[PDB]
Amino acid sequence: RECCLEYFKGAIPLRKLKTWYQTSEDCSRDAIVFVTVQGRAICSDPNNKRVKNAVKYLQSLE
Repeated sequence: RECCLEYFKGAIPLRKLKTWYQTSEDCSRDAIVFVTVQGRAICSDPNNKRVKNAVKYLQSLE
């Protein structure tokens, strides 16, 4: 369940996000969902460099 159909090819504000997770393994399309400070989420290609960079960043916050 909870799937991404399309990703956000816009720009990412690393200080705006609060978390991330990977959508269910059931989904035809894999995506990384970031969650912003205001509860909203961004569907992101896990193969985009800036996405992999957003992930790296976050994790270092812990």
